[PDB]
Amino acid sequence: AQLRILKETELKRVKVLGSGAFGTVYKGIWVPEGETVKIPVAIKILNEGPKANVEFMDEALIMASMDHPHLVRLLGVCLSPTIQLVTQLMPHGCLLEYVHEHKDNIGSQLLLNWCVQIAKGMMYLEERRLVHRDLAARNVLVKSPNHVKITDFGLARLLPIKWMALECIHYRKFTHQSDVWSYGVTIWELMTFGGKPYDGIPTREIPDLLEKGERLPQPPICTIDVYMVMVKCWMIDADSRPKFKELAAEFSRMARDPQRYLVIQDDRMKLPSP
Repeated sequence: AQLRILKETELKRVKVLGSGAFGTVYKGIWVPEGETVKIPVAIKILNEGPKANVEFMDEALIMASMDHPHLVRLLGVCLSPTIQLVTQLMPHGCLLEYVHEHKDNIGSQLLLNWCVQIAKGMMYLEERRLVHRDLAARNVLVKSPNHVKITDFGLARLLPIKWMALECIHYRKFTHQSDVWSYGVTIWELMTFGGKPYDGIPTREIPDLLEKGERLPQPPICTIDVYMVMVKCWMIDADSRPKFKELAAEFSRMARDPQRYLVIQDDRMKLPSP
């Protein structure tokens, strides 16, 4: 496992794509030694703090070692002004923006496929004991319509209430099963085609809401089948929630017959049986 260390001059910004609580993401170009190859790369500049350290390098090397189909790989890092995380550019952008823009041209197959892939990415993370802490549709990027990748895993190891599990809000106990909660919200966002969780509801009223038993509503295009899988991800007991093995297996089984589990309304109406 090898991390690339890039020069400040080897990276050239073009424009801002978006800035979060952690830092800022730049659409940039990367030029390896000489003048032959360029690249379409994304540059994450973290702003405060963390510092060129043995501790930092040790963490960056764990992230550089993360290698999946449905995880974004950390290509390299720059240090000279501040710490900058370098990543291959996903031209389609984040899944959250994608599902809103292509609402009318996304079917049941793709939606169920995204669920399988995100779960698969999370399995890898769980098997390597890396807890993501912040799994959301905005943190899943789009390589191609039928190919999404999870990003920003273990970013708290370097430095989202409505995605967080109740355990994490109160006791800050981040675990693989609290990531399952965030998965349920992530897939809910996908089913609603970019719906804002708990819309019109303040942040400080979320915990008491969840303790009464109230969860996010059944998405219009969901059958009770796929929705009960979601309901399971939001269980009060963390142990009761499904494992990422179970979720992948379930949406895989649903991906075989996709319009049996998601009803998206042609000119003709689609009629569900039970």
